[PDB]
Amino acid sequence: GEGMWVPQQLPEIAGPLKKAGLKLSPQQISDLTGDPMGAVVALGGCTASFVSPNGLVVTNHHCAYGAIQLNSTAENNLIKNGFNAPTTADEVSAGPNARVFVLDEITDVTKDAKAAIAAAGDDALARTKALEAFEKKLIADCEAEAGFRCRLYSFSGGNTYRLFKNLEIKDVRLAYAPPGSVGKFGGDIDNWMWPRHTGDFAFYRAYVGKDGKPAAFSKDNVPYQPKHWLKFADQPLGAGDFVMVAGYPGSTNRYALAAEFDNTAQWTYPTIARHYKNQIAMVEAAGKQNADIQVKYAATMAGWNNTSKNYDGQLEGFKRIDAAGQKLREEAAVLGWLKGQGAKGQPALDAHAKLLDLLEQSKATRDRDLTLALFNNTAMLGSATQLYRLSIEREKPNAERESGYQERDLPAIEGGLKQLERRYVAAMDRQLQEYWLNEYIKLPADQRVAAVDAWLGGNDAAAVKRALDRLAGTKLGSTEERLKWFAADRKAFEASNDPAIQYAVAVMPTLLKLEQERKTRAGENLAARPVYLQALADYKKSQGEFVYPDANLSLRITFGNVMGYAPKDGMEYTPFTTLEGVVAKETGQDPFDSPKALLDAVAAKRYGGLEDKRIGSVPVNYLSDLDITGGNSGSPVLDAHGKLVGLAFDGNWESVSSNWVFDPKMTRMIAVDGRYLRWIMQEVYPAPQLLKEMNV
Amino acid sequence: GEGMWVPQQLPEIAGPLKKAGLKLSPQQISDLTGDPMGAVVALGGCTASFVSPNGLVVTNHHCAYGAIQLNSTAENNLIKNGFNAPTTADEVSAGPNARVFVLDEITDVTKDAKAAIAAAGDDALARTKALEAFEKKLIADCEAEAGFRCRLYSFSGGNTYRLFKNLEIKDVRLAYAPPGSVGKFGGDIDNWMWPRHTGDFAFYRAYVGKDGKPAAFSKDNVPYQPKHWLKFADQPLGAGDFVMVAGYPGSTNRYALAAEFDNTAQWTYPTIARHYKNQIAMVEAAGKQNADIQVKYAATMAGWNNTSKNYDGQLEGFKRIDAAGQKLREEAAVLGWLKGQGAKGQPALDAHAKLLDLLEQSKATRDRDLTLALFNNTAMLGSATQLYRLSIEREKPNAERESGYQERDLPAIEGGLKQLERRYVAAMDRQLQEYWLNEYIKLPADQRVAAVDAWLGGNDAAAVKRALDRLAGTKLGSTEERLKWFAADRKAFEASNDPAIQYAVAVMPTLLKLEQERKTRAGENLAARPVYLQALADYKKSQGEFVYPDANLSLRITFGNVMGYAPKDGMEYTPFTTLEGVVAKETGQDPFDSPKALLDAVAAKRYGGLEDKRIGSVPVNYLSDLDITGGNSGSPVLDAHGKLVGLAFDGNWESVSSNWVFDPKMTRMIAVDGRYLRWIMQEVYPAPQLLKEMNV
Ligand SMILES: [Zn+2]
Ligand SMILES: [Zn+2]
Ligand SMILES: [Zn+2]
Ligand SMILES: [Zn+2]
Ligand SMILES: [Zn+2]
Repeated sequence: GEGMWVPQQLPEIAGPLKKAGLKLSPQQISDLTGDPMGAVVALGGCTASFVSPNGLVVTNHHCAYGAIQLNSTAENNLIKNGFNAPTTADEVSAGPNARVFVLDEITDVTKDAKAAIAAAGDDALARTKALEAFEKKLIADCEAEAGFRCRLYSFSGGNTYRLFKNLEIKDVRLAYAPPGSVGKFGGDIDNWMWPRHTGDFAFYRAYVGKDGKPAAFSKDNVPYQPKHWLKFADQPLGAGDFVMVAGYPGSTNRYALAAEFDNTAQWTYPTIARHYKNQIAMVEAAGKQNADIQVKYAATMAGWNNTSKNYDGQLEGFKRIDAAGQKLREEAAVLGWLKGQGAKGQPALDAHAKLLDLLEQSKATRDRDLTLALFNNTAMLGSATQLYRLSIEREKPNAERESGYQERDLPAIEGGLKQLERRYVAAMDRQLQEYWLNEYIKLPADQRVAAVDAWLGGNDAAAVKRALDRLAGTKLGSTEERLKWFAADRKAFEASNDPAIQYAVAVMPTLLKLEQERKTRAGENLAARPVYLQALADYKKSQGEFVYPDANLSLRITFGNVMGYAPKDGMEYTPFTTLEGVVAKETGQDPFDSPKALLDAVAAKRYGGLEDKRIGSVPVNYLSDLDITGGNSGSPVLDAHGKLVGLAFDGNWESVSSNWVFDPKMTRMIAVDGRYLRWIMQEVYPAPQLLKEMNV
Repeated sequence: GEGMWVPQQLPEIAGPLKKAGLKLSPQQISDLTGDPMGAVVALGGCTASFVSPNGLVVTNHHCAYGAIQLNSTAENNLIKNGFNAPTTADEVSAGPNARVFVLDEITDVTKDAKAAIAAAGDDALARTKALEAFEKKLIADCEAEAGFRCRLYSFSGGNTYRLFKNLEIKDVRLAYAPPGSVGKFGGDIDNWMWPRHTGDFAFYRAYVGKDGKPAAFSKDNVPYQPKHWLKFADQPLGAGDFVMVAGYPGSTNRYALAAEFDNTAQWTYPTIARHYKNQIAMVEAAGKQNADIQVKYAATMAGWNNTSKNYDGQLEGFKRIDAAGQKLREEAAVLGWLKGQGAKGQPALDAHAKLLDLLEQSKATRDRDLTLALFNNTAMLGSATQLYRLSIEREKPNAERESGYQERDLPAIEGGLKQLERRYVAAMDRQLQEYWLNEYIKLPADQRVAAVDAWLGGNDAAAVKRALDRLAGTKLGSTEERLKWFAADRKAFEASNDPAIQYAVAVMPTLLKLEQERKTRAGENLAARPVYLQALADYKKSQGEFVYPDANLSLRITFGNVMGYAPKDGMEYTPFTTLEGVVAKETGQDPFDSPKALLDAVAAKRYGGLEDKRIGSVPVNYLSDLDITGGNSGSPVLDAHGKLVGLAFDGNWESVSSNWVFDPKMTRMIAVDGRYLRWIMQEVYPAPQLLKEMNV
């Protein structure tokens, strides 16, 4: 059922967990560095878990997709073929930016954070800068112990702040990936859908120095020896059985003004979906002629497809549940209830008014803001602007450098510059530049940016072509040139005749002004947000509803049971899919082109010792009433005894609007069964070394 | 489960019946004029049943649709509005061809029929004429008692013959029909589909003379008083409950040569559907501008839509189960089996080669044969050929007149000419004549018909124009001219300058010779069919498989349980639909435009004492594993104690290929719950008088 519960809420879910079927004590779950919770790790936007004492990590194929793609070429395409390392020496690097974060400690810092903020006084921009400096100091102190990365989280609109400290493993290697047609069976057609038949798993191994301490990739590194790791279930998972997930959901918007919802549904989602579909269509068309573009843009294209389809689904779910109407009546109720409370309610009512105004302020420039951000997110302009900004930040003392441009960020920035080699083709990027220039030109006069208008020097197809022709002379196309500029100083950027550098120099003052504006709004939000969201929480509690913070990339627990759902009268979706349903979807063409060893093994009914009698087959995926979102991909699903029975990977079509308005009847997790991981690794793309190492 | 069982097979199915849940004794089901089987009646291509001691008969809406359509105009549309007669004096005639047949006696006459067949040559034609003669004399003797009609039936390819004797009620009146948006909710979109939400019901009353003998419509007639009628269940029907149907399935082809299947799959079904779709497109156009053409062509349209969709379904179901493969493979295996026992398996093997040749013979002219038959089925040419042929037969002694043209056929002949008034518009028929001439002209030259070539004046657009212009001259467009010719002698037809009559007089010698060719082809069939079919049966028995005769318009029993089915892995269709499901499909446009009163009753949860707790609503339609086919519409569904729980009306989409190859996993009846009939009559389109009459 509902709720992305923080660990600190365990006392409150202890009873519900037992009722649902958990056989572990709640204290055993409350030990976040113990067994089994200490086996759960963060990857930075996906979750994973250890599954051997020698550092083996399991997650979704779509989480490892970036790493598989970085190790792929047109001629040797691991996305297509899978990957398998017979020995740990055969493992390939997942890329310099790949990470496994192992939870060490969580600290409440709410009192100190709120004091740092209060000490700024009336000024919105100061209040932002106070919170920044507080965070920077806190994180510098916490990261004084080498090998650790820390993160500060704000919960419930700034009513609670906690600090997380994590061991930061920085040498992550790819150990195994099934073929693409298993890992992404059904592709974008089955994305966000049930029935689902997708073997969405992959394995990493985590490495540290011979001295035990995190290091970047080196052949002298050796496997990390985790304190705790998961075991595979020895009891067959069935319909109605208890399941629980712990992971790192990224963002929800369940506490939101009706106006924030209205702008999202009416403008944000449709606009983004359209832009992403336009880019898909260009890249798709060009990748058909050019297998180098197809392999280099594949991870980008996966993200665009997934987000744009998610947004289409949210819009449809909003209509199905009348989310607009719900948000309007709920807000009417909360404001009523507040007015109800005399003077005691006034601070929340005023905070509501301030939040509404700040939404209006961001709305006035939304087209400009989005269009400029995505234009500058093309590969050369993004490299130019990032690196120019770094050169500026490098002239301030580290403590005053903008988050993302501090010494602690330099490894990521450098890694990003190298990884781009596997993700960029000039003739492809050119067409994306051109799309965004043509979108820019459609902006009305008050959403335009002088610096870009002057650089374009024209408002028509010829000016667009001249600009593209100019940018095409950049040298930032090569990794070596990007790294040169990574180390160069500000005056060197300002002297350059590289046309992408020249663009970054021309626009940077405007970028910095826009950033100050966003910080100013954020500072006003810091004043109003906690007070209104505390009112929302108090109101929900007075109605007997579940109260838990919106997702914010920190560790949450959700629990419930294996069950289907009923999309329309006269039909039900069953909790499981089976091997035969995979074969039934076979067409021999992408995305429905399973490995021939799969087709043969199912035809021959080789169930590998993994058959569940109750469904007559090996299970493939299943549905459950857990409450997950983006960031939970790769989260282990645990049974009543804390054993691994699957990995979370998706939500069904109707679930996705639950980001804004939770619907219990149609909100389900889609998970890949542990038995299907094992079956694939037995019968289809064998990895007998890994099954051995997992004691199966 | 599988089986359209003859009542004589009751001993075989007694134990199966008990195991499935029948609580009546098998010998009570055996009493075909007892309780409840004696309440089941035949309408002629639909079933129905008695539901009060005053002659009330319930059947489907689409079985009553002819009658409703006959009593409808543009300016009073009963199809749209429904019909309710508050007293029996208000009931309108169903039309002169409408019948209720009440079963009186079955007789085996197999020995006699086979002797009479044998007694003929060894000439094929004489064999047909000898069976014809034998049937005619049986029927003449059986019909000698005023008020009865009799039928001879051949079962299992001519291994058994039984004679049925029926009371023939000839005055049938409409008592109630719900509005078309209930009776045909979902129209042709939901036709042949589940989930289904269609209230497919209507009521007649049966009338006899004041002496209690059958008579044609008159205001002196009085309600028939049936010896047995059905009672509504008092136990709620739920999932897994026992159900059974008795009724009159028309045709199955489950005993068939593989090439029979192939020709049907590859030629017959595709061709007929194509033709039917083309006529639909034409009539649909002309009726959207023309309310009179729309109403008058409504029943014809419904028929074309329904068969063409059925055939589209049968083709898809063939591909889904590889019907062609399964047929080929089964035929191999029974050919195998037969040579198999050499000496004694020799008559059967011979038979197969005959049947196969006969089929190649049909095949030679099949395009000619279809095109000619359908061309002559247009309204004016059909009337003129039928009427001229009647003039020719009337010159022979009645015992030698062709079946369909004897004294006993005159009522239905005369009736059809009158009913044609409600189904004919000259502008529309012209377009249909055009359509079929166009199709005739493109016959390949060896499949032309000499007389029609001549009648036409060679074959191009010009001749077609002239054809049509000429036939427009007919006076057969009026009921009265048609009846004038119903009485006229043969030389009066040959004298006529009516252009439609002149077509018939021109073409008849050909039609008679073609008929002779068919009777000859059939006679040869009469030899080989019973022997080869009896071997198909013998082989099924030896494989433990179920053995029952293909359907033949005679009374059959099917039994099983209420259950869903699973079209694809990860989903199931539930056994019931509910009121809420009807409202979810609402669009306010045809065909999803329920009565305001239904929409309001469902919004209000006014379930009228009819809610079934297990599904949380009033049931609408339900699925079960009974084995029904065309002719079974209107058949009453009975529960374990012989109470009415439903009417059969359709099959799910994947069921329909079971006409050729029975698939138990996807073959379900779709029925309308007796609770929904009651609910509609309480809350939506009320008929308190009929509810009181049925003791509910
Ligand atoms: Zn452990
Ligand atoms: Zn470096
Ligand atoms: Zn088994
Ligand atoms: Zn008459
Ligand atoms: Zn109730």
